[PDB]
Amino acid sequence: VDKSSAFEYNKMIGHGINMGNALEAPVEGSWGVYIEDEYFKIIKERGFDSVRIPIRWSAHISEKYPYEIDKFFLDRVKHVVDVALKNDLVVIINCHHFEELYQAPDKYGPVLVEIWKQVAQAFKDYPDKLFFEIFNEPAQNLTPTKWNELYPKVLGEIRKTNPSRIVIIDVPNWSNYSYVRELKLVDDKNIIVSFHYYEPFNFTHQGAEWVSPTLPIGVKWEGKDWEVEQIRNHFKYVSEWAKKNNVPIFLGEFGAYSKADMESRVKWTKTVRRIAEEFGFSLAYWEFCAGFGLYDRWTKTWIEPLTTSALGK
Repeated sequence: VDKSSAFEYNKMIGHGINMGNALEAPVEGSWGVYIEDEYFKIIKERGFDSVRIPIRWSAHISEKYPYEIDKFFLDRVKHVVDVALKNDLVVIINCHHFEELYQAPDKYGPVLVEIWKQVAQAFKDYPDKLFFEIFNEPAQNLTPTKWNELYPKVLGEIRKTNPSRIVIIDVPNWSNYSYVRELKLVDDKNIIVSFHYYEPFNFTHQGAEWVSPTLPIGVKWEGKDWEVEQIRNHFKYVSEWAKKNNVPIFLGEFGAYSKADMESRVKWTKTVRRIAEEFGFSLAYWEFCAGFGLYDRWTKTWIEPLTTSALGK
């Protein structure tokens, strides 16, 4: 009962949640979310295994080479990781919302490499329950090809100081399930591949004003046979690819915006969770609070049964 290490670490992700709209804002708090230490105790008590923390490193570095991360910001992230590990959560820290990387990856890929050299150096001695995640949702001009070229350079710098730490590699083109086949792997035994799931997009993003054109509301999701089979077909495609490529899969984000009717949200979330479990995917719901949120910060209570849909208990 030799077992693959990466697959075992992926199981440690288990059922997780994203602590979003916070450190990936230009300044934490400017989108209305600020991470309280108590949040991690709350998350763990509810029964989540892990937390995924979006971080806009690129908003907190020197303007010139080698792009030193601002001390105050690195200290903040270290504090937040410390508290989550203190509450016995597995923690995934990423880089997120690097707008210039999406537009000019030839110019800004090297900046990502330098960010990661620093973050890896800073976290090198942290327990193995901290995982790194090179970049959220490659897309736009960071095409599958450019990403396949870039992420191994970043991984190389990470591996200098963190030879075995789990590093999560995102599927390109916004991490949409269907682009899994465009991802080229490397010979590294401590990687996990991640995709994000928001289909039907006109359901999960109805009424979201940041989408162009804003999509009509009133779109239902009813748990009919055909609706469930659409999701199963999608996740089967990822599962067959992952088995062929000998790599574990983390469904790093999934969720339906609050402008969707609640019963639909509850049914969709539960179905996605069950189908991810059926294929052996770990998973993180998007997100703790804000527009897709499970936790009502005002009442200091979980929204139910939506939370149970995401977590399964």
